Amino acid sequence: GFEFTLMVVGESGLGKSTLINSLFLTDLYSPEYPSHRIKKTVQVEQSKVLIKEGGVQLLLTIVDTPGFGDAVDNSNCWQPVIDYIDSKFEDYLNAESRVNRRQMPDNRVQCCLYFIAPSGHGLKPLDIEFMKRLHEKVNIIPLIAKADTLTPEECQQFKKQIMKEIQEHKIKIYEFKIKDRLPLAVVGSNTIIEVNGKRVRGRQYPWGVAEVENGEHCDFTILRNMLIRTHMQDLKDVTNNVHYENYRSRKLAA
Amino acid sequence: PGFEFTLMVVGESGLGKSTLINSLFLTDLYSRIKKTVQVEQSKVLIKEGGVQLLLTIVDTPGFGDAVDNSNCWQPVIDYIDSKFEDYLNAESRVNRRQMPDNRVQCCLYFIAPSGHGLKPLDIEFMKRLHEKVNIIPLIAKADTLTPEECQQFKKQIMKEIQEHKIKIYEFPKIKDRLPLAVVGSNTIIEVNGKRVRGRQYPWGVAEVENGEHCDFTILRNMLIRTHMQDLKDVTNNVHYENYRSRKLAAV
Ligand SMILES: Nc1nc2c(ncn2[C@@H]2O[C@H](COP(=O)(O)OP(=O)(O)O)[C@@H](O)[C@H]2O)c(=O)[nH]1
Ligand SMILES: Nc1nc2c(ncn2[C@@H]2O[C@H](COP(=O)(O)OP(=O)(O)O)[C@@H](O)[C@H]2O)c(=O)[nH]1
Ligand SMILES: [Mg+2]
Ligand SMILES: [Mg+2]
Repeated sequence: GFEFTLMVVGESGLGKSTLINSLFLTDLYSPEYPSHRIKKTVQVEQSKVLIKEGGVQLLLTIVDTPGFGDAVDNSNCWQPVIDYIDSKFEDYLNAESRVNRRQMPDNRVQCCLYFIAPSGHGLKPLDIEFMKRLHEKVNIIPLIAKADTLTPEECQQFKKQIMKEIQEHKIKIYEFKIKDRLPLAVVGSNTIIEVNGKRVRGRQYPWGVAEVENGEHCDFTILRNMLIRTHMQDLKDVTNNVHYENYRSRKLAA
Repeated sequence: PGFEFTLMVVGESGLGKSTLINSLFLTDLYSRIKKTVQVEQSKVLIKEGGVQLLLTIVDTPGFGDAVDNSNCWQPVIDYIDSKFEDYLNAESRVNRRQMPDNRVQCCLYFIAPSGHGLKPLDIEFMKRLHEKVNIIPLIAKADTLTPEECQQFKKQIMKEIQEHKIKIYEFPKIKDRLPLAVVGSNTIIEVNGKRVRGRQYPWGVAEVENGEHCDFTILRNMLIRTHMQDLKDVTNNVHYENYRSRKLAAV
């Protein structure tokens, strides 16, 4: 087998559930059921996705954070995400410090997808604060959400502006060309529609169909391929040898 | 004689607000530190033939854009109520001949096309301003939504407006398709022989003036055509008078 812990962060309604379902071919999320307005906070939610393909089975933990960025006042909304991540480091540090450390559960967060709203301008203040405060605790993959809302020229200018701001703020996102088109701009959909004679997943508008697996429409295929067993391993290795060790060295030095 | 009108625009940055205003006049008229809502205004004078339309556009840059948006409605309230206060003081003078009218007569509130419902900040703003100004809610960047999603999202929004007893502007016919879902662009693309304004994607063009694609043409006909007067009348006869009564009763 093989295990992996993926965290999802972003405002409500940025296509996060649809993208997760699109990457892993799941139907993991329930509809919004009724009944209005009670102040929102970031709540950590875990799903276990056990995907069996005949022996090569993947055990995937999806850590969602509904409420992030959704209140009128989003002050310190990163803090519950820090608390969850750092608590997993602490659990690991305590487990490996035991005299009899045979068992060893590993729940450290190995990747964080951060969804950027496709405004077409730049990063929001909350985007900068979240990434600047988490980039040394977890592997951040920033994503331009709902990328079918950008024309190609708008998308290109928006990618460039975002990368300009990540550099200006000395933000260290996860690094593996693919770097030429960061951040990845994704479209998600499990809806099948026939475009020409081929059935493909994508989003049906009156004027045409944005295709999830068309590399000229979005970077979904790049992202899915980046999240397979071999590239998951490097995400695990950096979590362990960089983020965990940095946390461990900091706590022990005190 | 001409004609004057004061239009306020409110919403998060990057919702196509400047673009939509440009589209309404077929011309491109626009476009780690904490930022506050500033209220700003500029004038747009349209002179066609012998008649002038003098439009004041009141913008609110910074609205809904910060990490902490607490009380970001207050600078909008302060501005609107101060125009009521100016009008009250001007018509109370013994000599009231010259009579400025800067009261805000319409407020376009742009809703991000999430596909779910209203955000808490949307409820707060509308609930706190709906008796001070004519609010027209607008689904921004409506090419973000499939038709099914758009219909679902409109119905969800209207349920919540009713739930929070919000009173949006009563248009005096296409009342079942609220809120209006708009698309903005002055870019010209040739589609199937006819040249139209729209947004070019690799898979097709969303057309600003095509009514099966969005509700821009409905918004344009309401605002541009002199349904402006009805918005004026409601501003003076209801919003202003409600203000005025409240101020005077406390004397
Ligand atoms: N334009 C666009 N809409 C999307 C995309 N993915 C999902 N949606 C729609 O966005 C709405 C919210 O999607 P959801 O997955 O629940 O987003 P979440 O709240 O962040 O989990 C739904 O109506 C989806 O059909 C996308 O890639 N582009
Ligand atoms: N998808 C979509 N994008 C739009 C629309 N109108 C404008 N945009 C794009 O959204 C980005 C921001 O538009 P802008 O008018 O500056 O929004 P503002 O900040 O609210 O004024 C620009 O790249 C526009 O081209 C629309 O109706 N749909
Ligand atoms: Mg979801
Ligand atoms: Mg603007």
